[PDB]
Amino acid sequence: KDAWEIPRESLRLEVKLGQGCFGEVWMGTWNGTTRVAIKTLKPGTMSPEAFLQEAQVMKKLRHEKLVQLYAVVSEEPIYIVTEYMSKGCLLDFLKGEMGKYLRLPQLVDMAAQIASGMAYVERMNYVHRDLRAANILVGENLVCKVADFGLFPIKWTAPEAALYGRFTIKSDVWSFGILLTELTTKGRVPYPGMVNREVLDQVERGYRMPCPPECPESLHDLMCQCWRKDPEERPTFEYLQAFLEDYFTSTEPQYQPGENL
Ligand SMILES: CC(C)(C)c1cc(NC(=O)Nc2ccccc2)n(-c2cccc(N)c2)n1
Ligand SMILES: CC(C)(C)c1cc(NC(=O)Nc2ccccc2)n(-c2cccc(N)c2)n1
Repeated sequence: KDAWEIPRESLRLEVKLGQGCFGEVWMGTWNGTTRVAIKTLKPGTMSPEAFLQEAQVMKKLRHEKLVQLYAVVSEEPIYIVTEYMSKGCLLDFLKGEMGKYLRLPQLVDMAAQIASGMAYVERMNYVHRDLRAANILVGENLVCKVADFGLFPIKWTAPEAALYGRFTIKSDVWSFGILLTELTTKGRVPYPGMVNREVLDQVERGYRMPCPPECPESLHDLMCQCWRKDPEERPTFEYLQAFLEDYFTSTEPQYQPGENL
């Protein structure tokens, strides 16, 4: 019964963006004037409280690289209202029409922003648990924001988290290393050709994805640093953030555009 509550008629659900078993997300209009994302609860498929656990967690987390909760409707039909991201999934953005044109300079910049959102998460002592391109939202002028659609994603999960449930900001960092992979193969599923079991067995015995085609060793190496066996050997988001922002001067300042990267 908060100050996030809004009269219902002040929402116009226009285009359907996704459907799950728990509800739907629509694009729409709030207060006649402003573009929004509207999460839905399909009644009966979970409690009112356990659906509004999302809004409570987003209420304590504000930053320009995290998707912002705007408003809620706290009685059936229930709604969670966020800012609108005109480009959708980073994943879909990488794979579709805008893929051909992305270059390492754009992809590293997208990466820096995720890093920046995740550095906020680091500082608030929170853990994402599902960092991967599917959970990053893209906006105009390539803005990227950390989000969560709510969905096991083993190809992206640090092994101590997949096996023992030791989920931390450092198992998040490993996922980041995986995300760096989707940014640089424009969206391709990591560990191509391998099923989950093949992955677990192999990363466990030290296998790590090679340098993607046309991507500098110095970024592949940043990947490898994220994928160190021991969780505490992995770098922070603050470090990852500063390494990515600075990349084209400090690390690869002799970078020349190629055919894909
Ligand atoms: C949680 C459910 C309702 C199942 C869902 C919602 C969406 N998609 C979105 O919410 N997209 C979106 C949300 C806000 C701004 C722009 C796009 N998807 C969806 C559809 C297609 C691809 C992806 N990655 C995600 N799935
Ligand atoms: C990255 C942080 C800011 C920590 C976050 C953001 C969200 N929620 C969303 O991304 N919600 C959302 C995403 C796309 C479209 C509509 C709503 N969550 C979140 C919190 C609790 C439950 C769920 N499912 C999702 N967490």
